[PDB]
Amino acid sequence: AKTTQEKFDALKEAGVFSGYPGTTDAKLGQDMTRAEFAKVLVKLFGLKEIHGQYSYKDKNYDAKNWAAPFIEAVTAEGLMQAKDLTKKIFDFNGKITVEEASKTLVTALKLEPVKDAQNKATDWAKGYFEAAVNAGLFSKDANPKANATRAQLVEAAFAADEMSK
Ligand SMILES: CO[C@@H]1O[C@H](CO)[C@@H](O[C@@H]2O[C@@H]3CO[C@](C)(C(=O)O)O[C@H]3[C@H](O)[C@@H]2NC(C)=O)[C@H](O)[C@H]1NC(C)=O
Repeated sequence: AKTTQEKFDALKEAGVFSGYPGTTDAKLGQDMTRAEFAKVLVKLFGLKEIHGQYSYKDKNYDAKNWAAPFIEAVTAEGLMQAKDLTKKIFDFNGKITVEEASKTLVTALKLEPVKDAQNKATDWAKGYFEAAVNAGLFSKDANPKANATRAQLVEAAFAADEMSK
């Protein structure tokens, strides 16, 4: 039995998390970015990083962007998609809702969404949020429409890692 910080520490040892350069602060309280989620997904699901290729036109999406090799990987693999497919915008600083994360992780873990799920999630997400709660990826009382915190994604990543092992 481990606290959120202990789960982060365990996942850091496993190489799934690394925290931020120049601080021991895991910043568990703040909303995870789409870039951070791409990195965690690559580590969880053993995806190959794709260096030196840029599939998006976002300002400051280039070789200088640490997240590009992870964003490219989840893009090719189809675990994450463009925010704007036509303008080819990823929105790497953008946040991710609990229900968005639920669909991505449930799909990646090859779990089946729950038919006619009764919960507060958006219609497209109801089955995925329910399946995520049932598999111990998120708490039943999480707001599915709220931005997922780094704490929530540490908890989810720890469960996904244990179920994938
Ligand atoms: C210059 O911008 C900084 O660049 C850093 C890499 O050089 C970047 O570091 C990343 O931080 C991410 C935080 O979330 C996760 C999921 C984590 O493991 O905790 O992934 C981390 C990346 O691996 C990377 N961290 C390191 C030590 O290189 C900062 O986030 C990023 N900070 C911000 C505020 O965007």
